[PDB]
Amino acid sequence: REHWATRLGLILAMAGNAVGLGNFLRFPVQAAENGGGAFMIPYIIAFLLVGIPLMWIEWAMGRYGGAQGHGTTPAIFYLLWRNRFAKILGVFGLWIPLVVAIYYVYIESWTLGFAIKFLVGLVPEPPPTDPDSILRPFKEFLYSYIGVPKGDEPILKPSLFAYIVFLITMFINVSILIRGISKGIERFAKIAMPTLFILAVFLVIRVFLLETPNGTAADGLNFLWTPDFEKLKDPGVWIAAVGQIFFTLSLGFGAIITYASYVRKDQDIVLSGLTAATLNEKASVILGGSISIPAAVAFFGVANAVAIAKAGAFNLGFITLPAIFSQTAGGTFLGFLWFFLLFFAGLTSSIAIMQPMIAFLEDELKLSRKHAVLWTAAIVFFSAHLVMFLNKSLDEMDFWAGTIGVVFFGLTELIIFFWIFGADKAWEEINRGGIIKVPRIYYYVMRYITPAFLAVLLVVWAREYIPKIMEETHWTVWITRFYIIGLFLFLTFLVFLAERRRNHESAGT
Ligand SMILES: CCCCCCCCO[C@@H]1O[C@H](CO)[C@@H](O)[C@H](O)[C@H]1O
Ligand SMILES: CCCCCCCCO[C@@H]1O[C@H](CO)[C@@H](O)[C@H](O)[C@H]1O
Ligand SMILES: CCCCCCCCO[C@@H]1O[C@H](CO)[C@@H](O)[C@H](O)[C@H]1O
Ligand SMILES: CCCCCCCCO[C@@H]1O[C@H](CO)[C@@H](O)[C@H](O)[C@H]1O
Ligand SMILES: CCCCCCCCO[C@@H]1O[C@H](CO)[C@@H](O)[C@H](O)[C@H]1O
Ligand SMILES: CC(C)C[C@H](N)C(=O)O
Ligand SMILES: [Cl-]
Ligand code: NA
Ligand code: NA
Repeated sequence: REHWATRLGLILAMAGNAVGLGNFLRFPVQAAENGGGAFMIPYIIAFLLVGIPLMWIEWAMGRYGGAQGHGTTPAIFYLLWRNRFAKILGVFGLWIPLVVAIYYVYIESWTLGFAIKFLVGLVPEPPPTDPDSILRPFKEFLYSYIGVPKGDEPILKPSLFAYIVFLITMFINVSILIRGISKGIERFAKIAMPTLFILAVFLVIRVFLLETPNGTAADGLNFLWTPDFEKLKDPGVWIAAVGQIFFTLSLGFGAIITYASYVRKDQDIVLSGLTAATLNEKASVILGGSISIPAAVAFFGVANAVAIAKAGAFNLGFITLPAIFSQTAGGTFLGFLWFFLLFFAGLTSSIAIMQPMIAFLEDELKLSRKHAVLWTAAIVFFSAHLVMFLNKSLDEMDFWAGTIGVVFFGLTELIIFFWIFGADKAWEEINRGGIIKVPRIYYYVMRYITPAFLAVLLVVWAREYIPKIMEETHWTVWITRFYIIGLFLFLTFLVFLAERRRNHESAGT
């Protein structure tokens, strides 16, 4: 089996795994929609009560599984719980990263696409003061690119350039993943990460220098870092904060697990898991949070920033922020740095969410790494046409695999590892090989607090939120719903073939 070559590569591969588009696109929207400083409180607690503990658990499962030649959850879930239902529950660990991959890679490609058009200076030319005459040319720039519907039909019509950049993007993902852990994901993570850090620093600095009749970047920082204890009681704020902790630290995607399974059996995972998590939360709160919001608040003042955040998720990153940059000298280049930064951030995270399925085709179905990568690209590339041409298809997947799936799977891997497998055997397994050990208090946060926190979350969710989505959506949602349910049975079928081949291989030995 393959292993990470250096302690550094591993840590940067894991930090690039987590540090993605969620840090620079999702976090900003989420923190502003949810009252700025009023979101930061739950977010910090959630990081201490859910974030860190699950990070460790997944590394643990990962290294544990990897040692015995398995890097995915259908296998590993069976090793922790010798039951047929563990393989099935373990499927979600290939399903989630696959579905998410299907729409992540596409979005990631956009940034490449925009990155290229801003470099070359093929970008809208806003008429040099009216906020709309400026924002509109860019709304149309995005709307043309991805192909937003103009009439009554839920049909996206992607530009050709977009489509072909989606090919290159796939190609670029494959060229890394096909070289493997150490010579691919690892070699790349050592270049990407520093680059990502520099670009973001440069942007953060340049943004801090923004001033307008309407404010300064400072006002954005205040808005973001001013406590509002009159929300703490809002369950929407806690479901917001926790949903953001998961996505950002790649928990419940089975990606941490799969990566971790390339960690040598003896290698520490306590100081490593802790370093990777702490990297993702700096990049998140220090960098991601100091680019979008400050710039928006500095040009529009807070009241309008918030209104934009709520407008959509991509309004800020793909429309507002470029439009703002366009009102500054070389703001086109700056735009390119902005998108070139996003790209690398989405590239390092998309290679991560595609490795689970790969690791399964090699591990369980004994395919070469090459065929594994190729087929995994074909499944994602084919399926991505759904996302490309079906309006709000992305939104549906991001909900079932990227929102509901992750939380349910997180609680699930926690209940299998710490409750079924064994709390003590889990503790012993997490701490084993550590450079540092785990704060004794955390044992009790993992065994009682965490699972009760989440369990409650999911309960409120299934009551005060999910009924609206099942009933108040358009009818096309049932196409994607049909498709991603179809993917699950397919995965369920390979898990079936894999256990069969194993039976034939045990008999033939
Ligand atoms: C392998 C599965 C293929 C199924 C259908 C392929 C559709 C390709 O369609 C292409 O996409 C672009 C985006 O709008 C357009 O620019 C092109 O004119 C079009 O040929
Ligand atoms: C990284 C390289 C990507 C290049 C792919 C070219 C995409 C083809 O796109 C075409 O180009 C023209 C001009 O820009 C437009 O007039 C056409 O409407 C468009 O279909
Ligand atoms: C459920 C998802 C199905 C994806 C199949 C999409 C097939 C591509 O469809 C084609 O693409 C072009 C661009 O919009 C159009 O010019 C063509 O008229 C259309 O035939
Ligand atoms: C479910 C997602 C799939 C979206 C595909 C959108 C493509 C729209 O393409 C349409 O297809 C028809 C059938 O060949 C043609 O008769 C139409 O002229 C054409 O506009
Ligand atoms: C509710 C979760 C809070 C997490 C913060 C934990 C900080 C570490 O806590 C420390 O770790 C040591 C080992 O267990 C103890 O010896 C110390 O008394 C303690 O101060
Ligand atoms: C699906 C994961 C790779 C997402 C990643 N943690 C991000 O914040 O973008
Ligand atoms: Cl985050
Ligand atoms: Na990333
Ligand atoms: Na992240």
